[PDB]
This record gives sequence, C-alpha cells and structure tokens, in this order.
Amino acid sequence: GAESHELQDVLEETNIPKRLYKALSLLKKEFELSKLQQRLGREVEEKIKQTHRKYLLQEQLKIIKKELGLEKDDKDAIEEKFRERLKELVVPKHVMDVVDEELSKLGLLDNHSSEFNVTRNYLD
Amino acid sequence: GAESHELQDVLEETNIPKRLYKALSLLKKEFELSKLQQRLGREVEEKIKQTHRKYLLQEQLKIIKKELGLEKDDKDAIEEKFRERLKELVVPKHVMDVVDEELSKLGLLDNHSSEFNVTRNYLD
Amino acid sequence: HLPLIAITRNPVFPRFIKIIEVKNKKLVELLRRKVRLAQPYVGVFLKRDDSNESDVVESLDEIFHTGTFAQIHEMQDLGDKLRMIVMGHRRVHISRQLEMVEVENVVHEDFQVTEEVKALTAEIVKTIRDIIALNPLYRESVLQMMQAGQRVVDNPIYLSDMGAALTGAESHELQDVLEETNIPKRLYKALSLLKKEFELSKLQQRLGREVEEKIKQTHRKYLLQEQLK
Repeated sequence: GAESHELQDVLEETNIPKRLYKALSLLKKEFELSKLQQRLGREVEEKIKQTHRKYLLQEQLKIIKKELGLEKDDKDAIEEKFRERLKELVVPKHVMDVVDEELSKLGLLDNHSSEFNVTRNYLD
Repeated sequence: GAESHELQDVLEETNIPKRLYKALSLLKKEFELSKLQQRLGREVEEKIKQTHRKYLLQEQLKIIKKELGLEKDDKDAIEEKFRERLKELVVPKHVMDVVDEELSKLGLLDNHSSEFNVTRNYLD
Repeated sequence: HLPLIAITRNPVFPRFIKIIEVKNKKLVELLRRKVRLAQPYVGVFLKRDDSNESDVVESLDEIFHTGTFAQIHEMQDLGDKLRMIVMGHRRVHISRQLEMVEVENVVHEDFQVTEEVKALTAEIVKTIRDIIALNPLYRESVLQMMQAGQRVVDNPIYLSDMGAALTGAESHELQDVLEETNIPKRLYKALSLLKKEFELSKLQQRLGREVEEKIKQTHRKYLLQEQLK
C-alpha cells in the first residue's frame, strides 16, 4: 500500500541490493501500519463487545416481533388476539393447555387450510 | 392459434385491409389468451414458493415459540404425561399393550387429525 | 434561541435526509412561528440513553450538546400534521446548553502530505460495498453517483459519516464516534461498528436461511427414501 512517491523512490535506487532493501523496508512499514490498524480495530471490537449479549437477545426478540406484521393491520395476529382476549379471563388449566396444543397446531398449519379454518372457528 | 373457422372467415374477406385487420385480430386474441396463461402460471408458482417460505417462517415461528408460551409448555408430552399418570397404578399387562399400541398410533397420528383427538380421549 | 427539538427516536446521520414526526402538536406552533422568517431553520440533536418525553420538557440536559444545524426544505404534512424534514448540514457542539451562544467548532484537521490518507478511504468504500452487498440496506445508485474516483468528493469527512450512517449501530455508538476528534480514531471506530452491525444482521438473516437449509435437507433425505421406496 506504499505511496506513489515511495514507488518512485524505489525506482530511483539503482543497485539491486539497495532497491531490495528499500522494498523490504517499505514492506515492513506497511505491515507495521496494518498491524497497528488491526490492533486498534480489535481493541474497538472488544470495547463495543462490552455491550451485553442481552442487547443481541433483545434484537433477536424484536426481529421476532418484526415479522409479518402487515403494517399493524391487527389481521393475522389471531394468536395474539386470542391471548389478549384470554388475558382478562380467570380460566382453568385444562382449557389453557388444550388451547396451547391447538394454537401450536395452528402455527404448524398454513393459513388457508380447511382444517385450519375449522380450528379457527373452534378457537372463536 | 385461431381456429380453422376464423381462418375460413379471413379467407372469405376480400379487401386486403379487412383481412389484415382480422389477422391482427387473431394475433391479439392469441396474445391475450397467452398473456393470461403465463400470468396465471407465474402467480401459481409464486404462491407455491410463498407456501414453502411460509413453512420456513412457520419453523422460525416454532423457534420463536421455543421457551415461550405454547412450545414452552412443560417437560411432559401427551406420551410421557400419560406414562407418568399411569406410572403410580398397580396395573395389568393387556392394558399396557393396548396403551403401547395407542401411544404408537398417537405418535404416528398427526396431532391435528380427528383420529388423533379420538385416540387422545380414549387414552385419557 | 429556540426550544430543543424532540428527536423521538429519529436519528439524523450527517448528510442524510431524515423525517421527524412528533405526535405532540406543541412543535406545530414553533414551526408556524418560523415561517415568517426569511431563512427558516431547525435544530437537530441526539437524545441520550433512557429516552423520556417528560424529561425532554423538564430538563434540557438529556439532549446531547452535539447538534446539526440545517436549513428547512419544505412542509408536506401528508398523513400527519408534523412531517419535519431534518438534514445534516452543519455539525455544532455547544459548550454549555444550560446557558443561545453557539460556535461552528468543526474540527477537520488533516496532514499536509496526502498520499496515504485516501487509501483508508478505499478500504472504507470497499467495506461499505461488501456490507451493502451482503446486507442490502439502500439502493446502489448512491454509490454510483458518489464514486471515489470521480474526484467530486470535496468532503471526505462527510463521505465517511454517510458510510458509517449505513451502520445500524445504537445511537450510543454514533455519539462515541462523534466524540472522537482525531480523524483516524473516528474512521476506525466507524469501520468496526459497521462490521459489528453487519455481524448482527447476518446472524438475523442466517437464522432463516438455515431454516431453508434444514427443510431442504429433510426433503432430500425423504427423496432418497422415496427413490428406494
């Protein structure tokens, strides 16, 4: 990555050993600069890695939220809509685990299936 | 691709502009029918690809459920839940083989199938 | 002498058009007051950690002393009554926002010998190209319009600022980059932040593409089963 001026200076050298030594010195200087840059980059890497992995987990969670939201249409939020509807319900354990099985199947299934439609009506 | 009746009608036409108009006519009619066919084919292919990608996003949704809500559930599955429920009973063997066959069917039976619900109720 | 603009999670990178839409209508009166002014202007700043709307009106120290003065372009108000357009024109750092007095303390120091300084620019642009290719965020037409070899880059600092603006780094990281006064420090910090944000985003997309690979693998195994079946 030496300069054009450095290349001109290398060319100005006449003797083979002298130009070879100048090229080796330029190699050493460029390598030293690259190592300093890489070490500073690595130090900055650890510095920003001090950011807790909780941030990465939260970003994964947000991505999970930011998935087929349909511009907050509230449609296709069927699972969430039912969960909020059940939120205000002091409800037994049998219906909740049955509903868990059923909506797990719902997620497993595709939207337009007829069996999916029957399950949707039953969940209603 | 016009039918032979259209070709005979064109042949009946004598004026050169008229038969040229009819040739352009059949050309557009074929163009429209084709364009509709290719648009329909590409739409169906895109829908199938989106169905595959919806299986993809459903598996991603399963990863989402994992450790959360439904998929969180409890360690027990229907299989193991009924195994432990029946663990504390001094029980005969014919019922053990019947339960083993029922559990094998349950595993083979998809959870959504009505036969699966019948099997689950019988096992309960 | 104007009240601080409520950023409300609308970061404004240097030399980047951004839209601020604050639900509160109080800013509407301020915007309508400055219309009679021959040269309307808006203050652009950055909020500190733990954003709180009440604190924005209770205390003025929450907003970073750093700001980006700019010229207002035009009202739209298409869907909302507040569609403020904020652009990165003139970076400024107020000594004490409590006490307005302002000075254009823009530090752009550079060395007289300029033959290796632009090499890191080549590395930066190559890295930016790699990130956008592997992590598409914006159209490539901007890169074609702004080519390092075109020689039209009269503001290398602003070019680096935009390239770092592609980074998805938290506003804390952007503030850290801004605090840096030395050009090499800010450039290296921006490069490192860019590669971290690329790491995060590529993990995000790798999860789904790995789902793709898993389902294809199971289908292929079932297809061999199906041949023998």
